[PDB]
Amino acid sequence: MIVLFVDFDYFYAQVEEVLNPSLKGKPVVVCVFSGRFEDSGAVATANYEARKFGVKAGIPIVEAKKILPNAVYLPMRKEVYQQVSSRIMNLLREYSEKIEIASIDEAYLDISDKVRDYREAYNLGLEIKNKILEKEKITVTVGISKNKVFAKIAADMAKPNGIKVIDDEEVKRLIRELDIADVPGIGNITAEKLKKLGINKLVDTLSIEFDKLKGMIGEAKAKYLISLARDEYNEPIRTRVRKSIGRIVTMKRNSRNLEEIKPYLFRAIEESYYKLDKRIPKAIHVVAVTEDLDIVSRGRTFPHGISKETAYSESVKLLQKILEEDERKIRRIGVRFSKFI
DNA sequence: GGGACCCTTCGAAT
DNA sequence: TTATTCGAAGGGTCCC
Ligand SMILES: Cc1cn([C@@H]2C[C@H](O)[C@@H](COP(=O)(O)O)O2)c(=O)[nH]c1=O
Ligand SMILES: [Ca+2]
Ligand SMILES: [Ca+2]
Repeated sequence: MIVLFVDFDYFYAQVEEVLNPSLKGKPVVVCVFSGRFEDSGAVATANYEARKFGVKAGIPIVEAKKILPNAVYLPMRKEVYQQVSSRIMNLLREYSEKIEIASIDEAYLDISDKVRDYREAYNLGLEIKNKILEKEKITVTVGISKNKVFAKIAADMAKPNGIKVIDDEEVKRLIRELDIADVPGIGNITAEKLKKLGINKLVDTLSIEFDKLKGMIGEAKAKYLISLARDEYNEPIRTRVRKSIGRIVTMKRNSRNLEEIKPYLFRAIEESYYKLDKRIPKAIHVVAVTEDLDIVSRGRTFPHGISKETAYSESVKLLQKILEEDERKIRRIGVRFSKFI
């Protein structure tokens, strides 16, 4: 298998630059403003000129502004970035039948039947990069390797505006030398759990007792990391099918009053049904984020599709269950629909 | 013993 | 200290 992975560079911020070219060279911060106080909310992403100084995805807006008070702060315009993404994803379809769109700005292409070797793959990556640049003026990073995991690792290493092949012998080097925290799917909690077993590199997973590894991080993650360490990972590139669609909203103030929470929940349902389009869900979950930021959910699978009317009434039940079963005030209320017909 | 869901939480990715 | 989606962990049921 040959996998070519594309990751659009600092995506939301770059789309803003493309639509306002006077922003190029300046720090640009894309923000999710939450409307509870002046500048409440979080940074969705920032360009490399903002990241240079510590302003990055996930930090509070208030903190970003203490670091770079004079950077450009822009509200998130998801709909705009989605349309650009869709167009660039359509460009990528010209280069392979087998394309897995992992997210708004990530796509895996199985190019096994389009290129013979890693050189031809590299040239195809450049072609791809040149094509997106010419059509949309967007720079992307290409990672090329023997599976989806190392193709992604390749892009993580080359970004921004990069292109990198990790050949079969470099895969083997990285199994020993790559810090295991840089493996896709290993975040802070798993990385720390792996350190407390002395596992720093993929290769280290092959000497620990499986049950011990499985005990700490779970069966699937253990099996995942081990298959990688054995150089035996080769998950197929597959068309992703949306399996759920939902909407969650921050309320202006935290609360546990049904009547006060209702309109927010109902707006969330309305937005979700719009996004669902012609899809008909058999499952519904009401999701509450509590005042201390924990997530609590209650749901129900119906034997048949859920009409909006049924969603409205069923969601009130599930919300009451949350209020009943959890003493905490709710900060965020939401709904997710799944198990589509 | 294990299929076939189902429910809620956790952890990770964008 | 945002929003969105995914997959799996464990808890469970009921069922051959
Ligand atoms: C926190 C956060 C990150 N991202 C992504 C994931 C990475 O942190 C970062 C990668 O995208 P970027 O580097 O193209 O901006 O932004 C979002 O799209 N939304 C979010 O809310
Ligand atoms: Ca990106
Ligand atoms: Ca990591």
